[PDB]
Amino acid sequence: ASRLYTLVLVLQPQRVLLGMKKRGFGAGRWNGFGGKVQEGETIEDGARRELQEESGLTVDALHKVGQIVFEFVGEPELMDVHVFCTDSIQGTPVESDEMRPCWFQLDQIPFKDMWPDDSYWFPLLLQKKKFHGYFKFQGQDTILDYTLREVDTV
Ligand SMILES: O=c1[nH]c(=O)c2ccccc2[nH]1
Repeated sequence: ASRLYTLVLVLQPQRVLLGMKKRGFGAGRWNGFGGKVQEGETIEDGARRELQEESGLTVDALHKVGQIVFEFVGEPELMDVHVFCTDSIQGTPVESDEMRPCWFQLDQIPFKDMWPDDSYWFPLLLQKKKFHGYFKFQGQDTILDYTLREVDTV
């Protein structure tokens, strides 16, 4: 049993937009934009909504790039995270209550202040490969086990 979440990475050939999370789950970490999917909206529409909410931005098209399932020891609900990607954005990243957006060079991606799974699956993101992931967490810092597989169909 699982719960739907979104994750949106604005990926430009020289840079990638991340946002610093100021409160709530996983605060004090750089991350993609997104959150819970609501009843009555599609997964992609939820991904867009959260992008607009957290960074101000709107996009033409969002591309499905992966799916990562997260399991936390002691929590029965799984996180079913649908990952999206886009180069073309409309507007300017501005700050919100949830996220402080900031651009990063592709050779300065701040992995040590990101969720530790990001080390594993970013290579496939940057190479424009579609993927299915699973990561079992113990607390916020410790990956007990994982799988990561390139797929053709997300
Ligand atoms: O890149 C990530 N973003 C997340 O929101 C996240 C949430 C829970 C576990 C890993 C995560 N990894």
